Amino acid sequence: STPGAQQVLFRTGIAAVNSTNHLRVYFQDVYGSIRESLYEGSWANGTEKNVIGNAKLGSPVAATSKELKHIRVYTLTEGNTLQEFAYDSGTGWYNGGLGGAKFQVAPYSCIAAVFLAGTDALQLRIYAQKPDNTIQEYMWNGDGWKEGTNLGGALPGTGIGATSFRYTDYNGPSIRIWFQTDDLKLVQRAYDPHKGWYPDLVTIFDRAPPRTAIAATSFGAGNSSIYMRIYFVNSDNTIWQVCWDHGKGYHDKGTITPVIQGSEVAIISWGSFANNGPDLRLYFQNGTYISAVSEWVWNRAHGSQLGRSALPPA
Amino acid sequence: STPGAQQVLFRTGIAAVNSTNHLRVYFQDVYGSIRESLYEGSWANGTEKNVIGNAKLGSPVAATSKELKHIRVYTLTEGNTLQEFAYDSGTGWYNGGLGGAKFQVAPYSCIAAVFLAGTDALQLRIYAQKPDNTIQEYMWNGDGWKEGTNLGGALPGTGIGATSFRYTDYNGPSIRIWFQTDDLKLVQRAYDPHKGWYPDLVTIFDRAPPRTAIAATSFGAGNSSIYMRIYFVNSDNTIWQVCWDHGKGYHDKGTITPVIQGSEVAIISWGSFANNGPDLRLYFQNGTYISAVSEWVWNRAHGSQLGRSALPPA
Ligand SMILES: CC(=O)N[C@@H]1[C@@H](O[C@@H]2O[C@@H](C)[C@@H](O)[C@@H](O)[C@@H]2O)[C@H](O[C@@H]2O[C@H](CO)[C@H](O)[C@H](O)[C@H]2O[C@@H]2O[C@@H](C)[C@@H](O)[C@@H](O)[C@@H]2O)[C@@H](CO)O[C@@H]1O
Ligand SMILES: CC(=O)N[C@@H]1[C@@H](O[C@@H]2O[C@@H](C)[C@@H](O)[C@@H](O)[C@@H]2O)[C@H](O[C@@H]2O[C@H](CO)[C@H](O)[C@H](O)[C@H]2O[C@@H]2O[C@@H](C)[C@@H](O)[C@@H](O)[C@@H]2O)[C@@H](CO)O[C@@H]1O
Ligand SMILES: CC(=O)N[C@@H]1[C@@H](O[C@@H]2O[C@@H](C)[C@@H](O)[C@@H](O)[C@@H]2O)[C@H](O[C@@H]2O[C@H](CO)[C@H](O)[C@H](O)[C@H]2O[C@@H]2O[C@@H](C)[C@@H](O)[C@@H](O)[C@@H]2O)[C@@H](CO)O[C@@H]1O
Ligand SMILES: CC(=O)N[C@@H]1[C@@H](O)[C@H](O[C@@H]2O[C@H](CO)[C@H](O)[C@H](O)[C@H]2O[C@@H]2O[C@@H](C)[C@@H](O)[C@@H](O)[C@@H]2O)[C@@H](CO)O[C@H]1O
Ligand SMILES: CC(=O)N[C@@H]1[C@@H](O)[C@H](O[C@@H]2O[C@H](CO)[C@H](O)[C@H](O)[C@H]2O[C@@H]2O[C@@H](C)[C@@H](O)[C@@H](O)[C@@H]2O)[C@@H](CO)O[C@H]1O
Ligand SMILES: CC(=O)N[C@@H]1[C@@H](O)[C@H](O[C@@H]2O[C@H](CO)[C@H](O)[C@H](O)[C@H]2O[C@@H]2O[C@@H](C)[C@@H](O)[C@@H](O)[C@@H]2O)[C@@H](CO)O[C@H]1O
Ligand SMILES: CC(=O)N[C@@H]1[C@@H](O)[C@H](O[C@@H]2O[C@H](CO)[C@H](O)[C@H](O)[C@H]2O[C@@H]2O[C@@H](C)[C@@H](O)[C@@H](O)[C@@H]2O)[C@@H](CO)O[C@H]1O
Ligand SMILES: C[C@@H]1O[C@@H](O[C@@H]2[C@@H](O)[C@@H](O)[C@@H](CO)O[C@H]2O)[C@@H](O)[C@H](O)[C@@H]1O
Ligand SMILES: C[C@@H]1O[C@@H](O)[C@@H](O)[C@H](O)[C@@H]1O
Ligand SMILES: C[C@@H]1O[C@@H](O)[C@@H](O)[C@H](O)[C@@H]1O
Repeated sequence: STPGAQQVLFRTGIAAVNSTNHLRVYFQDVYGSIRESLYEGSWANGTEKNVIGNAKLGSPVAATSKELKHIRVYTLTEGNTLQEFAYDSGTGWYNGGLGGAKFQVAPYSCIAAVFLAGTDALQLRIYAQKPDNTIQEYMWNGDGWKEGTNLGGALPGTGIGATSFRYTDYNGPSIRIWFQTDDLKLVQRAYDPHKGWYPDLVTIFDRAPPRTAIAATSFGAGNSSIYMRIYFVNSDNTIWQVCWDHGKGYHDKGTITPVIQGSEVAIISWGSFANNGPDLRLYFQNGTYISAVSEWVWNRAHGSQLGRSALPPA
Repeated sequence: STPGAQQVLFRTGIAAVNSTNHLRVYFQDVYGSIRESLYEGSWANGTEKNVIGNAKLGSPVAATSKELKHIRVYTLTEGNTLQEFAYDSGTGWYNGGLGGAKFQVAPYSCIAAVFLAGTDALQLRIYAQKPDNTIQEYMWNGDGWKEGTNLGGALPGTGIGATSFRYTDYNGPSIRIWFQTDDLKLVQRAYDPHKGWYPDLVTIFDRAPPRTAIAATSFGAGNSSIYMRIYFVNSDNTIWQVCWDHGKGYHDKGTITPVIQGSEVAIISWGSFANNGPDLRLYFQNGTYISAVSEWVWNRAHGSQLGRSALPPA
């Protein structure tokens, strides 16, 4: 190991945001603080000087952004309430309003977050699990934090993935979330402006490890068309990818890369098949320097390859 | 799941002690409190009313006993110092003197603990990992807590298993500990009263997952003879057993039962091959009610079988 990688909590929550290839990665250290590593031409930071807040030990860690002008990072307090670390270009980091709403969730809740796509307005949807084990949506629309739609029961401690996109022929944003049900299947729920939340749960994988990590991305929104990727940790201790491709739907799935037992996962993407893309990056723990966070890369140039072997501070 | 199961921390530390088939099992709840479940002809307790103290979330949990007259449970504080919860018959539960010593360890340290075998005196050896990644022994021999022998370097965040026994032809106790080295091997170190700590590390498993759980027991101590069993979580997400049997040494090894990814493990035994024994019990998480602690059984009559599906509070 290394002294730096020794600072990364084993099975830490991981989240990532980006503006094309300007990347930020959030993780928790062994004392419970949440740190930011970055990629701006090269990898940097992730030290005790790069802490954006503190969270309960073992906390989920989720994030979303509008490019890098606005970033929000979501974690649990000691009292099991949702909280938010916020960055706005020209203000810096501050403790965001979410904490003041005091939304109590299950102690074992995960979190996902999206800014709604296709608008310059700052509109947030956050998803977590209540003590009754239902997935609850929370909303920010300029005018305070409030509860949105409840999306029903899920496996207690399920991972939660989410993405927002805007079809080019639609008048408003779409949302897709994925989570695990009590029968251990992984499923999709969906929101479109004309149908609200579709009533049906779409199974994407028949059987996954209980409480397995779940992360998702989308890219290349066209007219009634989208590309999506969903990642989870399977029973072979590897990340699997499930693919949605326009014209084929959910058509493929298979192993991507090995990880440590119980690794968390984050995914980011940019570009499109139409313009020499997409670019995909996964972050996870595969046991490099024992406890470092590693990267995986997909691009047009080389397809599937390992990336940065060990992120800062390793 | 059940409301009770849901209180149990996912990948909680687990320890157990016994007097023959009178059993106690220790685990951490989602709020960080350590709780006791018990078997006295039937399973009971494990609730918020059976809290014996509080430890940092994710803490290792270790325990040792002299029958059930004296029980000692070891965890880590928020401050990353060793602490102890103590039970003496006639006194009940109290905060033990270990915390007063303020032994600072690595944030990712595990713990093992033994009462030295074959004496009525209360002599304790505790094992943990310091910030420099060396295994340190800490000692209580009646005149306060102090540092004992340093047993050198190990994988940062290694599991630690330990046992004490006293050969019937010896006039002092023996001790064996097991842990993982930087090369991912699982090894034994050994103390006998004539050789002190043997210089050599003996390899018991070529390669195991990083920071895999490690637990050990011994039984049937005779004239320069002993039986030992060591358990860890292998890459196939099962507990594997390694056996020391008198005559054969370290001769056999294989899977026992499936567990969740990154499950912790505890072991207890009683009896011996001479007396229609031994009896073994293993505690672990295998996904029963998602987060419940499960039991595996070995006994002469029926051999290997799953035991209590879900311990209290499940
Ligand atoms: C077609 C294209 O322009 N792709 C770039 C990609 O470069 C391609 O793939 C890499 C692996 C290398 O073979 C290049 O020659 C090839 O063009 C960029 O990746 C960076 O490439 C440079 C060299 O030009 C370095 O290898 C650098 O490490 C690569 O950065 C990667 O992506 C970063 C955003 C981080 O995730 C980093 O850890 C990765 O290694 C990328 C980044 O600009 O952009 C296209 O994909
Ligand atoms: C169930 C349903 O169809 N509700 C919509 C509501 O959608 C909300 O946002 C969507 C994306 C999703 O998260 C739903 O669960 C959630 O209820 C609509 O809310 C507006 O959505 C747009 C983006 O589509 C903006 O975010 C806008 O700020 C939202 O309106 C605000 O929230 C509403 C609940 C109202 O309180 C309104 O006063 C707010 O301005 C609304 C249209 O308002 O339509 C259904 O209620
Ligand atoms: C390396 C070595 O051989 N040291 C011994 C020391 O062994 C200690 O205990 C053993 C089992 C092991 O944990 C070692 O790492 C540790 O240093 C002996 O200590 C005594 O051990 C017996 C049991 O065999 C009793 O536990 C007794 O209380 C111990 O004596 C006390 O501790 C010693 C360090 C002395 O300070 C003594 O005055 C204490 O009463 C001693 C024999 O005393 O011999 C080597 O130091
Ligand atoms: C390509 C480009 O112009 N990128 C900009 C970044 O380089 C800027 O990063 C900020 O740079 C200043 C020094 O000029 C300083 O290093 C700031 O700490 C750094 O901010 C980083 O990026 C932010 C989005 C946050 O994640 C913050 O924690 C980081 O430290 C940023 C400033 O907003 O603008 C980019 O466009
Ligand atoms: C320099 C500047 O004016 N920046 C804008 C912020 O002030 C705005 O943040 C919101 O400001 C209001 C005050 O009217 C209040 O402080 C809100 O808490 C704050 O909202 C934050 O951002 C939201 C998107 C949420 O994440 C909320 O929980 C945060 O606390 C924002 C408007 O979002 O724009 C900045 O540019
Ligand atoms: C079925 C039965 O009663 N078995 C005996 C146990 O009850 C004894 O333990 C103590 O019993 C008293 C009853 O007056 C009371 O229930 C105590 O709480 C109980 O203590 C338990 O055992 C201790 C060793 C600790 O683990 C403690 O936390 C437990 O709650 C035992 C020995 O005292 O003997 C059984 O035969
Ligand atoms: C009735 C009675 O007195 N029983 C003995 C206990 O008092 C002993 O506990 C130790 O007592 C001393 C002197 O008061 C001091 O309080 C110690 O802290 C305490 O030691 C505890 O037990 C040890 C074995 C260690 O675990 C230590 O950290 C604990 O705090 C005990 C131990 O000698 O024996 C009872 O019989
Ligand atoms: C100590 C306990 O051992 C087993 O208990 C058995 C009982 O379930 C019952 O079958 C009787 C039959 O008379 O045999 C016991 O040995 C475990 O099942 C139990 O969980 C305890 O570990
Ligand atoms: C963007 C790429 O899309 C498909 O071609 C998949 O085969 C790859 O894994 C990658 O997700
Ligand atoms: C005590 C028992 O010993 C041998 O029979 C092993 O095959 C069993 O797994 C058990 O350890």
